[PDB]
Amino acid sequence: STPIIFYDIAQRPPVAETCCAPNPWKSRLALNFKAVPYTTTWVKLPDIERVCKEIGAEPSLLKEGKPYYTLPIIHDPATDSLIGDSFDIAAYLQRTYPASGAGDLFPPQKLDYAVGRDMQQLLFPLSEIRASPELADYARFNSNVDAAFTAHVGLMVHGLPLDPATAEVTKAEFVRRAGLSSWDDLEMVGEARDKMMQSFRNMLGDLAALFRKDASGPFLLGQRATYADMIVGGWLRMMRATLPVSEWQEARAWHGGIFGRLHDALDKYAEVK
Repeated sequence: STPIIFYDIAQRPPVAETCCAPNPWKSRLALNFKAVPYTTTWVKLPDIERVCKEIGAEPSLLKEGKPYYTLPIIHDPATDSLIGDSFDIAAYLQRTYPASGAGDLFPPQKLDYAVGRDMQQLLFPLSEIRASPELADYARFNSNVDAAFTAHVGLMVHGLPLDPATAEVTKAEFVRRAGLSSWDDLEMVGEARDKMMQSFRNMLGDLAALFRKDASGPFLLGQRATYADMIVGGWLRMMRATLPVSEWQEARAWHGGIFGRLHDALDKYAEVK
């Protein structure tokens, strides 16, 4: 009678079928993989706040210097811990339940994606803190993947669920906030969308190199899943929920079908309990 409480973002009813926030999906995949009992509290919030909690920039390494929590949040009665931030949640789960579920979320592996892309901050660090060894490669991958998908999030904006009673009003505030004239701008249509789609496909191409290397299965380590697969997998769950049907089908099929097969392989961990 003490399961983990998992705070997730309520979308449109039925909340279990419409959930689309990428960071909560990452943690949900990790929780299901670890087979640790949890229950979901579905947080209701107005448009704009919900968009902000869903995507939208973190305040700007170690939680011992962060006074804040982003969603998802877990309360674990077993240790009376309260943890925000998907990455800290995955780390906590593996530290606290190392032998439970499907195995180890964080085995040693090479995550050579976007190496050197952060050169400006390596020369000029915003903090000499954290970089918790053993996890440093996974934390860097999480940061880089998040930045790469966030650079393409305009493709998913049309599909971000809005309350039909406030939708028109919130649409009219986002435009204005931006110096724009239409919701068609922002939402992205026509040539700007075509160019973003091509960029997105190129971005997934670089990411796909890592999932190609061990071709014996869809995960980075072949048939063995890790948290790094779930970092990407959470964004795929958001894409599935928010891209137009035709565009999700194209993206599933780019690069010989790599991300389609990864998405399908994560189905076993994707139960919305």
